[PDB]
Amino acid sequence: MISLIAALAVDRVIGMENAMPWNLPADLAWFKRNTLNKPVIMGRHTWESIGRPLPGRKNIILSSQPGTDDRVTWVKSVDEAIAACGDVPEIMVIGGGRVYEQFLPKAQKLYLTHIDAEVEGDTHFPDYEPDDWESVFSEFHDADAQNSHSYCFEILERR
Ligand SMILES: NC(=O)c1ccc[n+]([C@@H]2O[C@H](COP(=O)([O-])OP(=O)(O)OC[C@H]3O[C@@H](n4cnc5c(N)ncnc54)[C@H](OP(=O)(O)O)[C@@H]3O)[C@@H](O)[C@H]2O)c1
Ligand SMILES: Nc1nc(=O)c2nc(CNc3ccc(C(=O)N[C@@H](CCC(=O)O)C(=O)O)cc3)cnc2[nH]1
Ligand SMILES: [Mn+2]
Ligand SMILES: [Mn+2]
Ligand SMILES: [Mn+2]
Repeated sequence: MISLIAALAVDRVIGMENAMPWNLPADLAWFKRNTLNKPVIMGRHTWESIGRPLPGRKNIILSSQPGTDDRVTWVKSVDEAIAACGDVPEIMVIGGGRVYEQFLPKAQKLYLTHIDAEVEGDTHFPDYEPDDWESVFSEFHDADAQNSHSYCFEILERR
């Protein structure tokens, strides 16, 4: 099973100048809980944005060019990325925009955080078709001293 996990600001913005400009510790904790002990697939730009391997997860990087770091696994196509995960129950695709586009048709589950924040970005989560997806979990949180915007954790499953 393939799942996508992402945090979206207003208008499905997910990034700006290869960075995420907000800081929402509660959402990063949600990301860690839902990805720990699973393989994570990311594109090369997202690998550069994170800047280090994510511990406790098999890190698989998509790139058309040879890898430059043997602490992670480098693959050259979607099918190779999936194969490199082995026989696991759930593969987590962690972006970015181009990678989300390619894996969305193959995904059964979306873990989405909706952040009530406006930021002028250059990368968006794919337009998906709402009729294809059922909301099975949602949890709203107001802003607090640690998290400066309100946010909503949602899990969608393909109908
Ligand atoms: N808010 C969130 O949830 C979230 C999550 C992830 C990322 N982001 C943000 O998203 C942005 C990065 O997204 P992005 O769309 O620019 O890039 P990306 O999807 O992270 O990376 C794209 C790169 O991945 C490689 N790639 C993708 N598909 C491939 C394929 N089928 N075969 C081989 N290589 C493939 C290519 O690398 P080569 O050029 O080396 O061939 C391509 O240039 C950043 O702003 C980051 O902060 C946000
Ligand atoms: N909901 C969601 N939020 C995100 O921030 C997110 N980020 C990415 C890509 N970028 C990043 C950037 C940093 C870390 C990171 O530092 N993660 C630590 C945080 C642990 C914690 O804060 O408790 C990790 O071990 O996962 C992960 C992904 C992909 N999907 C996402 N999905
Ligand atoms: Mn092929
Ligand atoms: Mn197999
Ligand atoms: Mn806000």
